[PDB]
Amino acid sequence: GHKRGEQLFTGVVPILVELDGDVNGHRFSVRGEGEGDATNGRLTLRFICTTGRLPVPWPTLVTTLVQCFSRYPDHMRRHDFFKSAMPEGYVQERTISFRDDGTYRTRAVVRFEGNTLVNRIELRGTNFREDGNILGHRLEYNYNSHNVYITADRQRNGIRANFTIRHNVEDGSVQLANHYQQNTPIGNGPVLLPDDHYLSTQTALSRDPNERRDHMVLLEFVTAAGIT
Ligand SMILES: [Cu+2]
Repeated sequence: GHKRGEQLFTGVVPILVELDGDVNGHRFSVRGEGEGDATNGRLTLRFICTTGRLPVPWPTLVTTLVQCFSRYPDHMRRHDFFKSAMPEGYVQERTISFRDDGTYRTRAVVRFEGNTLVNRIELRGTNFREDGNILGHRLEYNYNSHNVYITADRQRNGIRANFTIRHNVEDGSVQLANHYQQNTPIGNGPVLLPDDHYLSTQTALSRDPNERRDHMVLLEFVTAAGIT
């Protein structure tokens, strides 16, 4: 499926993100729109909290809110699981453990709906501290560069990823978010299962001065590396 998969991403692809979330019994929804340019490994997205203020810091949802837009160099094309699963797409599941705080469990469907790449997510957050960094909104509105370590999950016919996000805290400390990720294709067609490699992920967060709703503007650059 990789030949057709690659062809789906050679241009600029519209993106829709829909997240329904419940954190410590606080229900919220996020809607995101923008576009992806996999050739350049570039995402540009605008996210709105449609339900009110986000009950958690925007930066904590970045990983949850489309690794099919990663730039896989030609010499790594046989290691691109994400595109090879398209258009039928994949299920992306995570446990995100915040050190000394609560846990997110996420399930997402990532697939084409017509010419749009859609990320539809359910998130459940449990055991957050009422006056921790997360529910207290003491995380800086910024984002560090990270490596996403990818390994094949042959039994699942998919991939696993492990990485730790470092969230800057307003007091100059760091909040760690331990990410456990698994991806499973939805379709029956063949997918590429990769050799061990990583996604070099860079994220810039900004605000829209014209927007009254709680929101996040995101630019992301993602390149596959670690195979010579
Ligand atoms: Cu293929």
